[PDB]
Amino acid sequence: MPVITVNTNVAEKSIPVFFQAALTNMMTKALQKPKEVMFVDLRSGANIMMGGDRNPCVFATVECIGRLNPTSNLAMARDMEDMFIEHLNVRRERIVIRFIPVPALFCSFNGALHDVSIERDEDIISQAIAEYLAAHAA
Amino acid sequence: MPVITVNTNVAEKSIPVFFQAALTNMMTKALQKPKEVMFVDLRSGANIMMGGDRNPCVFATVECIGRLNPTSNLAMARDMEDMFIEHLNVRRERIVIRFIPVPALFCSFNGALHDVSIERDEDIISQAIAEYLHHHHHHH
Amino acid sequence: MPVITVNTNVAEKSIPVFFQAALTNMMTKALQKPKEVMFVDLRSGANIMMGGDRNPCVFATVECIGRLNPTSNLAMARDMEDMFIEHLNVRRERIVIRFIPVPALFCSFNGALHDVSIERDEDIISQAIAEYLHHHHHHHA
Ligand SMILES: [Cl-]
Repeated sequence: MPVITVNTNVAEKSIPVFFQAALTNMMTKALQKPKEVMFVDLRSGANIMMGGDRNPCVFATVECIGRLNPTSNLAMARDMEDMFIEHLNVRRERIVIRFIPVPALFCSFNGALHDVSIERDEDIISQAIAEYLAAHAA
Repeated sequence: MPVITVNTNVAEKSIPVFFQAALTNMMTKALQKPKEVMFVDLRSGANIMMGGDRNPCVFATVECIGRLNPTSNLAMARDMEDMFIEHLNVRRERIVIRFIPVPALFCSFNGALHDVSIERDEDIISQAIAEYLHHHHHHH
Repeated sequence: MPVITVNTNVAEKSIPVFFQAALTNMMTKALQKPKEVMFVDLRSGANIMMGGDRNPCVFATVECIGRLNPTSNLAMARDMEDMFIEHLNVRRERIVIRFIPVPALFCSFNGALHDVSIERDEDIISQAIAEYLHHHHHHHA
């Protein structure tokens, strides 16, 4: 995590070269995670059909520790959809995105697991309060 | 969801052309979902080995909101196995399937999330009761 | 399960031929499962970037019934990392591994589901206790 996987029958050659970089930047901001650990895995030219039909489609997954809830999921879904519509020429009704909560102690980075506090976004909340105190001095 | 992913070292050119369409129809019926949102993602010619050996194998996943339980999982597993044996020429002892429950509010389709009632199959249970009443002379 | 999935932008031609066999043997021992049902799915030459950058990286998953807990996950992560560094020439800070608990009744092998006692490692724990009692002279007549 965070890992954005895009499974699409749209041909690799036909996808803008900056698509993964743009999706990296967008989801870095949306998930409030360090850019350094944001993966984008583009499986383009996939043998994926939807509704028994080979028109352009996307099944995408977002794997993340914390950050995922009904409100953030819908907002991120619509922005991811918009990028797929614009850059892959895929219709909104051919896009399904799964949001996958990852437990902090069920995910390694760089020789260690993650802090459990991230699952409840306490990393953000505690930094948000500290920054508020710096700007208001209280 | 519903997304059926098939990971197999069986060569793409060896797979019947209608395999994905047939798996779509079968799992549409089995999962009682609209055909329109049924994905089949075939990863054929995959660099997948099983038991350290490159004999034909399948690792498949079924991602679905509701519908998955110990009873439906076993029945769907045996039918998916039968389709892999017949169409991919893979032995039953080289097939593993994972059934993945998806939360309604953790899955988008067409600009919206899904109804939480689907997670508990309330859509099926409520339609089953309504159809029972229609067929057995109960219209009020 | 157990399924080890390796997603790496490292080119297939650059990966030692025995990488999957070595990962199979290592994780068979680590997860205390039959070798027969250990899958290794290598997606090499993947179009996967990390931090907006195309330096060598690995996103791997371990799908397993039982066996996964904070203690086993860290130990397996470091050994998997060591094998990826050696075989894929990737830096530790370009490796993320997700450990995925699989329910026994949500996974088929060879026409049947899995017991359910396996989820809580009761197969290992009950065999460990029975072998301890064998070696320390306890009978069951
Ligand atoms: Cl998952």
